Amino acid sequence: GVNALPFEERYDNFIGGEWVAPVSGRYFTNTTPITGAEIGQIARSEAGDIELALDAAHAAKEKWGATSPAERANIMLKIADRMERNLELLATAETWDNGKPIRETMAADLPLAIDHFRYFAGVLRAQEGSISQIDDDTVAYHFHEPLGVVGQIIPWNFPLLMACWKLAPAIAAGNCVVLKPAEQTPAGIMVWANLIGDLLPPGVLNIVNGFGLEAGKPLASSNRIAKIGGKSPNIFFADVAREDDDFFDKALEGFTMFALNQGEVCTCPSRVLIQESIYDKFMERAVQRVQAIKQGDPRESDTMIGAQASSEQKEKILSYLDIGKKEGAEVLTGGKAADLGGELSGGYYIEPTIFRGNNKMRIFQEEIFGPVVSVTTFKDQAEALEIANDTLYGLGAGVWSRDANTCYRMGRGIKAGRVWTNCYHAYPAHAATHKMMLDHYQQTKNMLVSYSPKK
Amino acid sequence: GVNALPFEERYDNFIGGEWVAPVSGRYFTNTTPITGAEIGQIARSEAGDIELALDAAHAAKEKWGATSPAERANIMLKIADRMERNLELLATAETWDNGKPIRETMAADLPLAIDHFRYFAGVLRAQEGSISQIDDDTVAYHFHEPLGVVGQIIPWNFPLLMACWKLAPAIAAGNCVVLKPAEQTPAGIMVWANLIGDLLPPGVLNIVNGFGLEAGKPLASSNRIAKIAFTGETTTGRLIMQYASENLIPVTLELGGKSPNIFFADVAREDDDFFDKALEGFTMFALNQGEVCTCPSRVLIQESIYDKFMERAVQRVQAIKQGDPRESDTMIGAQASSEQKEKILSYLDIGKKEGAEVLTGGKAADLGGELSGGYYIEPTIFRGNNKMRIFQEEIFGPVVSVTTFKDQAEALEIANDTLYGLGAGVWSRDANTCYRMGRGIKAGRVWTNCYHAYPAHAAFGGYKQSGIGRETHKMMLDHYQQTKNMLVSYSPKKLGFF
Amino acid sequence: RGVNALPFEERYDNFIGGEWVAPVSGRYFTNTTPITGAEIGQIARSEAGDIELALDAAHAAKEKWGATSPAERANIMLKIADRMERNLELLATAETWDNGKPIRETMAADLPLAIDHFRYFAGVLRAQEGSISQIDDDTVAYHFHEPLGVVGQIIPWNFPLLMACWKLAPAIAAGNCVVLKPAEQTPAGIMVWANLIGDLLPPGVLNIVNGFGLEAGKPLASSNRIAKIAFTGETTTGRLIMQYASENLIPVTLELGGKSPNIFFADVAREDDDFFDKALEGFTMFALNQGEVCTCPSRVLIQESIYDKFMERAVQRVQAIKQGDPRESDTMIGAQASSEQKEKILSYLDIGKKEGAEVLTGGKAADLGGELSGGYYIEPTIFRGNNKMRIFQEEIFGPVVSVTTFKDQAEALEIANDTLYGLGAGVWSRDANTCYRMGRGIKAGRVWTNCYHAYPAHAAFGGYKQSGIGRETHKMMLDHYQQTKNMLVSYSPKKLGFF
Amino acid sequence: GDIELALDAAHAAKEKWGATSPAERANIMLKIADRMERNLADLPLAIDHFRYFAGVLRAQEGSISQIDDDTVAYHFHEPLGVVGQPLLMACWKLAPAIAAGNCVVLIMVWANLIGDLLPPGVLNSPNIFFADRVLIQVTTFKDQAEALEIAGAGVWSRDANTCYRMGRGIKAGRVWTNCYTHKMMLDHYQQTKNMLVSYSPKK
Ligand SMILES: [K+]
Ligand SMILES: [K+]
Repeated sequence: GVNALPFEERYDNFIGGEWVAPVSGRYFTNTTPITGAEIGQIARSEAGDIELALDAAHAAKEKWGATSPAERANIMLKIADRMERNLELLATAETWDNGKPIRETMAADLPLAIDHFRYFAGVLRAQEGSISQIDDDTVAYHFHEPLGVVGQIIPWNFPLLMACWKLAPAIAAGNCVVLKPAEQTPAGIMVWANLIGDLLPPGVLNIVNGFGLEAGKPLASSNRIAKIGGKSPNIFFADVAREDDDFFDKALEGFTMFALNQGEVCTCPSRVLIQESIYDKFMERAVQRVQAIKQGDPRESDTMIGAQASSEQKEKILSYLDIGKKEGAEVLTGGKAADLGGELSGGYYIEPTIFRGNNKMRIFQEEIFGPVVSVTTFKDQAEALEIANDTLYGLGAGVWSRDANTCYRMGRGIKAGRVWTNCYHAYPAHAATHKMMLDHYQQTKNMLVSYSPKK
Repeated sequence: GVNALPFEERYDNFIGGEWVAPVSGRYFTNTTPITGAEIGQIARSEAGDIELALDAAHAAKEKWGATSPAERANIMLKIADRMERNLELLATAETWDNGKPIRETMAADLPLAIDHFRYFAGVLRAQEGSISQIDDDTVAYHFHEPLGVVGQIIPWNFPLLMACWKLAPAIAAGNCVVLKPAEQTPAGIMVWANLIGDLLPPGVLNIVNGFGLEAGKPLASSNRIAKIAFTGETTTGRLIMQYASENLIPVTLELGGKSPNIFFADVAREDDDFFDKALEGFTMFALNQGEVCTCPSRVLIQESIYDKFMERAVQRVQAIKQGDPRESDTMIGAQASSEQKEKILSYLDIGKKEGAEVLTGGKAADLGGELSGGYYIEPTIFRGNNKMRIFQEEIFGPVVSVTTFKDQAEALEIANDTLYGLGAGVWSRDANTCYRMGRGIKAGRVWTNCYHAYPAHAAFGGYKQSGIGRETHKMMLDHYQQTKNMLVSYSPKKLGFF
Repeated sequence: RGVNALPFEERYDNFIGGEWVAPVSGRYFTNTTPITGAEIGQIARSEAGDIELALDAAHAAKEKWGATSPAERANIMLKIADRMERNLELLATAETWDNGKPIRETMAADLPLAIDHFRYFAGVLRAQEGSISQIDDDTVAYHFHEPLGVVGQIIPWNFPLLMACWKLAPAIAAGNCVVLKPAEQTPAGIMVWANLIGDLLPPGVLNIVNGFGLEAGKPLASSNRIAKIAFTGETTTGRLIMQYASENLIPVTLELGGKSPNIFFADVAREDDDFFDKALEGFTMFALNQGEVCTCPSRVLIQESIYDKFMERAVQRVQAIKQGDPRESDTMIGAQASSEQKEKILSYLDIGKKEGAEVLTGGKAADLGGELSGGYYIEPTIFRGNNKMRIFQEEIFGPVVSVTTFKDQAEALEIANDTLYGLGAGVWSRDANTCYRMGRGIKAGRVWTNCYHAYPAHAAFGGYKQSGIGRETHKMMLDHYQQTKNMLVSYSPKKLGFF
Repeated sequence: GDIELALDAAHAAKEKWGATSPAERANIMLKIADRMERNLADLPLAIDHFRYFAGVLRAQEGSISQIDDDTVAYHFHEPLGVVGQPLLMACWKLAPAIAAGNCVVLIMVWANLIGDLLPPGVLNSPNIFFADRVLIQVTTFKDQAEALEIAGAGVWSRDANTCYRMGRGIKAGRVWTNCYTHKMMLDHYQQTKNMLVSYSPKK
């Protein structure tokens, strides 16, 4: 179950379908953020193991992009189906490795990963090139070709959801991938590879591992492979507070979205704009809700918030929290670390903190990667747009309102890229993740053909 | 000169780039419905000129379909430029022959027609076949080809819009057209063909006039046409489908509709410009005398705002100005034919005696002077429940019926209670109500906080006993085309079994 | 369990609403295997009342299943395809037994194509997105894809399960509940497939009602409770169905049989290399499915001055076709789907003989000895005439191919196009310009170049002159089972100005 | 300074130009093409790309991805803003950007007539020959694979299985067969606004 260490020991690299040990023998320890207890040994590749990975990729490159789109899609579907029935194992691996809740892994990370695999198996079937009939004699054909080899550097935020988000398009398009998982949370990708890797031709899924300055730098700077987070407003208008029936409950539940996956999300809703005419009641219920979050051991059944990522995560979060506390950031809840006791002392927990202030303060124009939300207020829709667009960012935004004109005008006026409306943190496939990712890992072949013996 | 006559007294049959007198020698008189007078003689044709049109079309189809799509778009752009330079002549012709306000032809009709000829000349430039890689050895290439020769039966109520709603898709797609204008309004298409006759190559556009049993059936039952497009009455549509079910011919239709217009009490929340817009959108039944396929003639108003909405909407209806449609200012115009008055007056009688209390209007609109022989009915508002014939039969009159509901579920119930599925309008400020009403209404098109907008890029259609297809969109370019699927194999090695 | 053991059982009732319900009356007709004409079970005879039960269940599931998210329905379709792929042998044996098709042909092409078709349409469902149009700053039009509701389909018997899947995948991908009428020649294969997978779909999403094409085909087509009727079959029944479904305003989608040319240019035999073997393969492909293919290449057009070599080698390789028990893996051609069809091809052979066309091979029935005597086996027949004889202008659906010659490309186009059908065609040549010119010229919905009988999902397929309406096996089958909902939304509270 | 005031004008116009309907910008482009015809293989393609990109702008839709019964993702096609670039190239660039709703910053004589139509501030390889770099079967080669490993491109032949193989096997982006601009330009000067809207009141 979740309480048994999923990890095996001594994970080495995975190049060409076989577990290849480091060229220069080295193994850095796997420190689980949940407790800070060493849980495995991970290969430390420097510059040669990445070249073995590139060798396996360039050796399986020609036969994989030659595969049919239907056979490639069927391989992806088998990958997804074997990922499904092993849901608990991969979820437990990601929880142990990253400290995310076990509730948040069998509900939002794995099912999203499997659905991404199935989805990009489905977009490759429907994919088409294009014919342009220039005239009666000349025709232009546009085919989609794979890029070749692509190297992916997985972050530590979702080490399995984001890894699959970056793999599935690249494997659907027919490319061989060289992966370097981030050393903060390695070896959940090792577990996933040990689960699936034989389903792909040897050299399609290569996963080196090590340090960002050690392993990634030769990879990210390579003349072989063709290709290689801000403050998100959560505006609440006075509309949401007409009645206390079901949309205001949803509004509050969507306010407490900094505390899902410990705010390391790049689109963290860490800036909440509440209408002045509703601020008092909304913050009443919001403070009753944030303090109702159950912090504890991430891997039990129901811990809503777990360990962050590392020691550096805690130092950054604590530094930004203190800097906020200085300039006047009235704390409604939280505001420090959390020593939960038991085995949970070497961990890296931060408790959910509701800040309070104005967009001048540096907690609003600087991102924490932690469960720290910076509430503020605004007067009207125009001021809401003036404030919500005050940032050097825009990776996302969230608008809550019961008015059609308000929602559309906010969504179209906000300079974000993904505006949520009366929801937040829903990351479904086919919504831009979108079927246009397959074109990221594809080049185009243009053949212009003239069917006329004379000119 | 809008008040000056725009029609020659001898409109023959346009066939093969030239003016051809009918073989039967007969003719029929054209009546302007503004006054009831006579405005010219237009050729009466039968199954003999239908075949002349088909012969010209088939003699031009091979040369037309082989022209580049960039050559069939420059010609369309030149057609639109000519139609825009002469917007008043066409507006005046559509006014004299159809008897609708000159403002509605210089504002809606002609700009919409020019916009369609530009739009479908745009959609044609960006069109592209698909190439579906199957493996390294097999590739399927899909090409778009013209259907050949298409036959079109346009209706009267939009003489130059429904004619350009369907020529532009058909001429963009490389087909040659045999167009049959409705006998009730056969002159506007004639002036239009006069002014842009020489832009198209001979035989591509062939226009023949006549009645619906002598020049309509021969065109809509021929084996020389690839597709028959019809727009109008449902029974005539069944006639067309039966006639074209012998050569297995596509029969794209558009058959009326009884469109509701719902108000959810979110409009009466500030008495602001939005309430003003809702009031204006209520009276939209009077647009084109209510002889539009998407007529709001059913109105659903939330039970809490019925009193206020009526006490202002009756005022705005009583402010609708009627008169001679040919100067600058008439809002509600004249009916197309005398039989149109006859049907509408019979329907008004049925509504009066059924139990639909008359909020306003309810009789003819004798305007005196040189308008007594005209065809004018006063804009009318009744009030009943949905189980009454005025709610459940189309009128094409300046008539609307009003009933109320309790809540959104009842709104969907009543809005779907009819047998037609063409259109509907929704008026609310709440997003969830607007979406659930737009998606729950079993109609091909739903207007939310607007109505009677016909942009060239929004697919117009209905899915009930109201037709098959989608106008005003790039999907309609494919309705006049067919797919050639060339599945090439490149491996020169046998599969291994006979 | 085995290919040579019976794969059916007796009393296949109607599969209505995730159930097995008997007809309104105990009317039960009898299925009969073409391989050895004999009973292989007793099939329910469906009157109009069973169509009414099927439509009721389809409407209930239309209410519910309609709003099932595209990702859930695609998951159900993927699970259906996986279940079929893990039972490919059982389904293929059922198809061989009920249709007389060789087990070779089923296990090789027919069941893999059905599984690939379900996977393909689950995919194109996941990848399907509607449309938006920014009319101006204040008005947007939203084009939603919606289910049609309940659709009805009448499947032929030449490809019972393959056409059942070809029609079912887009229909249930699009959220449409289906009432499905199997051809009474081959009723019991769809039953086996249904009892296989009749637990992955919600009750009512798939309803299959088996009966005679006049007792049950008409009540299904003559119903206002279906948003569409789909048909594949003979042009007489196609015109009938067009009549019944035009009296109700419901759109129709036909796919009628065509007399498909198969042109062989004098370049196929230049170097008599493996490409020439492929061309002879393609010529012999007239006997695939025992000629019962709506796109059968039963009209071969060989260039005049290559005729000698091609016909000597091709008659050799057609005599080499091994006729035997279709349940043997070595058998290359099976039985005819019914005795009436065997009589039809025999009559057309006699017409061709009486019309002055020589017979190069075959020409009669065949008694394959043993229990196969009762079966309906026509010997692969080659005729030889010109384009004007009846057998060149009329459709046979038998292992019968008629051969003529052309002089140049223009005569090739004239002979290829001189017909009343445009369903399919085939063009064998090595010249690059010839293949494209001949594929563009030929009035055929599908044109195979340098191959033939390739039906890969995601390639469009339809009748081009008079042999049907619409396209199949492509992602735009989804649009044939969906309607567009336009929602024009104005975000400006400013009045229009007029009125 | 001069470029700075060009940028300031471009932003001031960008406030309003992006509000213009696709129909109206396409119509302005058609008027530009007409006016260029009046004052007319370089100008033909310039006019032709103005018409073509007006057409693609009229055709462009945007997606309405349906995630659930109660959740829809809308993919609008917002303009970027201000962008910066003989006359044929000038047009290949301006025609798409102006189509997308962008106030460009930059021919002179052409700019004199085109400028007034726009609102102010908006405008401111081997050559293989297969026997039936010049790779004649100038240099030479032996067989198909020979000229494949030697080697957008260009391929004269007639075998219909070497034209395809040699068109697909070349590591380039454009192969011309028996001889010797795209909607994807309009999506390069144009950004996507994804609006995920949830229509469920419950949670
Ligand atoms: K008239
Ligand atoms: K049978």
